[PDB]
Amino acid sequence: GINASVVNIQKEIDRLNEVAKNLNESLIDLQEL
Amino acid sequence: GINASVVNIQKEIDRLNEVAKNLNESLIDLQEL
Amino acid sequence: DISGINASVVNIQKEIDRLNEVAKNLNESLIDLQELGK
Amino acid sequence: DISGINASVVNIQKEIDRLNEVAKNLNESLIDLQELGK
Ligand SMILES: [Cl-]
Repeated sequence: GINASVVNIQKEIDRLNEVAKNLNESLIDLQEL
Repeated sequence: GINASVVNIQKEIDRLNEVAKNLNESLIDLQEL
Repeated sequence: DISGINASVVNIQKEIDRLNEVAKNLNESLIDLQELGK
Repeated sequence: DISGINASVVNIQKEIDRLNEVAKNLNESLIDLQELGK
């Protein structure tokens, strides 16, 4: 119930953290240019 | 160069759009509860 | 506690709205970089 | 146009900051839902 949504939202927070991390890696690539 | 970062950022925008879409699906699951 | 579910729906909705605004801005930066790129 | 790369770095940095703030808020909503959940 609520637990199904807790699992699904946790997955999305994990996905969102990957977005931020990977954008940061691109920022370093660009900062260097 | 810039093209490598354009590809990598596009991938992250695609990932971010999945975050928003999937959170919205969980919101519907919760709104219904 | 049912007030609780409604509160979290409203809260998460606000975050989705902010994610959508981020995605719009990132798409704009992508265009900016393409203009440098080609 | 080099000003251009720097501008996009600053712009994307602002968006990463906003994503990090979203993630913090979503983590808080996750805790709220867990409190309903268990
Ligand atoms: Cl993924």
